[PDB]
Amino acid sequence: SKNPQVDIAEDNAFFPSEYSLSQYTSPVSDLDGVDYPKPYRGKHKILVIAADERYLPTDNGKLFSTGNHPIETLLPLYHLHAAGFEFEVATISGLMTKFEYWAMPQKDEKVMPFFEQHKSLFRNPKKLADVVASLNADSEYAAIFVPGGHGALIGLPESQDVAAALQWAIKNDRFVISLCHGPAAFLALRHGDNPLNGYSICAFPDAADKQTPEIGYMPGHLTWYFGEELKKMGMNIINDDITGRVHKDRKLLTGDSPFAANALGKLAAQEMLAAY
Amino acid sequence: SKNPQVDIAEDNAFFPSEYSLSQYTSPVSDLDGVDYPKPYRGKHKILVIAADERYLPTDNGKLFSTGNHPIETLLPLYHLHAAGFEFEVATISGLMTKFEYWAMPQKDEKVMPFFEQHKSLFRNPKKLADVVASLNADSEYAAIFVPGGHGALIGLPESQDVAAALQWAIKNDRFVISLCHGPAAFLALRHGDNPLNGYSICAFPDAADKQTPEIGYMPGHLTWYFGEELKKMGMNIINDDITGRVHKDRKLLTGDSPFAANALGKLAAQEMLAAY
Repeated sequence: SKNPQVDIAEDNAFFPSEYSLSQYTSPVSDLDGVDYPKPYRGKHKILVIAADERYLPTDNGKLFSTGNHPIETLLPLYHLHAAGFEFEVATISGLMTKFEYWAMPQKDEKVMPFFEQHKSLFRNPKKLADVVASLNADSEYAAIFVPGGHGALIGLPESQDVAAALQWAIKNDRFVISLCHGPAAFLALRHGDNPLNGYSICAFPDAADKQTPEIGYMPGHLTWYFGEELKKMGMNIINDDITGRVHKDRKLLTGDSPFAANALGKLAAQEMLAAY
Repeated sequence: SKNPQVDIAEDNAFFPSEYSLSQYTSPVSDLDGVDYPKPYRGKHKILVIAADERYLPTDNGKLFSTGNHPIETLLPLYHLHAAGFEFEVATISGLMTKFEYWAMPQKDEKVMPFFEQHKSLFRNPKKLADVVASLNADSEYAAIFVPGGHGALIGLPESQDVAAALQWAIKNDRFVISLCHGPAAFLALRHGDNPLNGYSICAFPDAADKQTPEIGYMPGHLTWYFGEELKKMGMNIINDDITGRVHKDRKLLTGDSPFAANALGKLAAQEMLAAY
């Protein structure tokens, strides 16, 4: 079935079709290379900038019931966690993180407990402007993580706060991690001062969510395409399709989809393990 | 069956009898009041001083296969974790933590994942002397946790390092948490300078492990009784029996057995949540 599914909680909102839900999600994740015997004992923690809105408006007025992608959020954080790095969630507003539970790997003996044990952190997130105002060369963060999910497409791309946050990190030689539509957040720098210019990155292809609606993943088409906007902001998007590969470009680690979440996690842990 | 059980790994070592193993352990724990919506976002982490030796010598030459008690180690750490506080394990030697796996709640859907996700921290612990040498009024610890298990009876009670560590905490108004035979570690102050003098505490009763061997919990009797030694060091031990109750005495939070692990955890989280 490729028909979008009603989300009774909102006026004209829809979840992904049964066909696509089984096409791109699973009751169990690919969590894999969690081998880290010499864990980081420092004090630096990953800063996770998440989405506080679940509904994204499409071309036909219907709302898309999205949010942050669990796999893209939890797999990386899982590896980074087991590697000794703790994480602190923040939202532009401070409202709770909005997840796409339809892509949550219920029935995963490792990912769910991990989630349950850090749920409060997403539920009672910090307001990004508070975090930003305390940012100094000594801020103990080590990296900013912007997880995927169409939710990242709302809010973050026009946030003066996500901008500052990012400029602070690249300025202070910190890592920046992201995947799926998360880089759409980098668009918050398009209005002058873009320390993320000539950086190569791999994200979700515009051509991908150009067609996904043809199978009901979305109740309609996107109002715009973040991919080409990044191209105009001077960033290089490696992939033109969905391949599940991840790329490293001097502290900038990224992936193109739920398919690259595990690899992006290993790449992150192993790379920061070395830096710290 | 009250007969001690051979531990083929050591010369004349024995695990607790089947009767006592079912008397004092369970495949599932009492982990309970894990309700913490406003978690600590600071940087202070609990400092866990654990045992690096598994075998304790008894009155009859037989070795007792003990170590750190999982429940007394993991329940408190579980609550403190979900409350936003991270922990860092240390051993006098730096050798891996030695647990009493015969008391590990295999089959516990929450405690085992928690364990698995922080196993490395116990496996590759830090050497307490290294931690001590960096201790200053700014050390970001907030509390020192000395978990129970007869393992705490070996090494720690004569450690110049556990002593310094403890003096540093009470001096710097930090918390000190412990249960079972863990307070036996406080005996490391008996030789002058005991900021733990007139403090009341509840621990495992001498009379308890005076009789436990009568059912095979231990292959023999203890070479000495830490309980009375604490009494002589000027500390007040509330309980005279095993009751599973926990006590608070100005930053000193303690419990008397595996039975008080959950409560000691709630008391710890809730009390530090307030201090931080």
